[PDB]
Amino acid sequence: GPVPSRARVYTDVNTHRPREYWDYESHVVEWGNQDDYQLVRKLGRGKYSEVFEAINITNNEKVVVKILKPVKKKKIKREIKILENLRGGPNIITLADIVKDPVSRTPALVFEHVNNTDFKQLYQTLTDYDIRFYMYEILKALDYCHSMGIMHRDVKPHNVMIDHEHRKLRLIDWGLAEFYHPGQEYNVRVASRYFKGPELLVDYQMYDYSLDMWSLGCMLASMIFRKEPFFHGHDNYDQLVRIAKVLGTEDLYDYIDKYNIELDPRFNDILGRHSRKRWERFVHSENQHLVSPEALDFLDKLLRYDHQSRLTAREAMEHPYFYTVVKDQAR
Ligand SMILES: O=C(O)c1ccc(-c2oc3c(Cl)cc(Cl)cc3c(=O)c2O)cc1
Ligand SMILES: [Cl-]
Ligand SMILES: [Cl-]
Ligand SMILES: [Cl-]
Ligand SMILES: [Cl-]
Ligand SMILES: [Cl-]
Repeated sequence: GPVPSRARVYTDVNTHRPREYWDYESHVVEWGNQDDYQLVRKLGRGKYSEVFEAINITNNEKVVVKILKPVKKKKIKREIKILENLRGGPNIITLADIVKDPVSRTPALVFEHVNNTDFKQLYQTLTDYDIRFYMYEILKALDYCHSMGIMHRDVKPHNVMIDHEHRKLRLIDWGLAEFYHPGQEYNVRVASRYFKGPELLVDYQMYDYSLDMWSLGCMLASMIFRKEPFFHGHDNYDQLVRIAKVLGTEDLYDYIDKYNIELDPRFNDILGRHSRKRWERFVHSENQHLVSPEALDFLDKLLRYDHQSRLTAREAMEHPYFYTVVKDQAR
């Protein structure tokens, strides 16, 4: 059958942790008091679901309340355990409390209050240095959660909040996150279509942290090329076709043969044969001040079919694309 795969880095982090760190089903959720918080107003209305600004009356502090949609108890405890494990990490949203409605028993997460200038307003006015800076901030969050044995599995602009005034960034929406365990098969119905890695589109279940690095590559390509989204597929099959129309089908079939991925029969005729299009083909005039040789080389090392060939978050942070960004943050 499929050839087994292991992550290149952070492979055994959860194995060296105590069991209670990652065994979220055995964790006992200690719910707080809902009456400690009063809702003030809706936040991100139209784009975000059940996100409220609230006041913690026990200390007169502003917080954010996220009322969760009805899902299984297993997924609730998983997200809570992951948020608590990552609390305090760089650029990770901070979980403040866990409350539940008395009568309806609806779960709700309480987060720290930060500013959010959504990408829809910044996608049109991001500088070349601003792209590098915020990419690096996302990489810090990804390296941390990967080093803590966590896959985010839903990296996309909607799940990244940017405080443009304070130059701050938070990775949010950890409802699809999971713990990485060597040899475990994972669900392929994760992330959004435009940011799904090829391992999800070919139903290879033994993926790892490198899935997040593909999604990040999709975000970078949309920013420096001014094409949102960069891989604009209309269904799951078309998503892999649009990727194949850029990376070529030669490396896709080598990827399929490397891990003995039994691709479905009709899907093989869908892909057909496509040559690899060089990254300079997507550059023109308006998106020209954002494309550099180091930007294309960095993007090329993220958008690889082979999940084991993509850069890790740490290797990405040391790419020359961030050379000046690294030295400027150190001051
Ligand atoms: O479930 C989650 O992972 C999650 C976590 C945090 C937030 C969150 O959203 C905000 C929005 Cl949409 C607008 C504004 Cl102006 C501020 C915030 C904010 O401070 C904040 O923490 C939303 C969802
Ligand atoms: Cl949402
Ligand atoms: Cl998005
Ligand atoms: Cl899973
Ligand atoms: Cl496309
Ligand atoms: Cl990594």
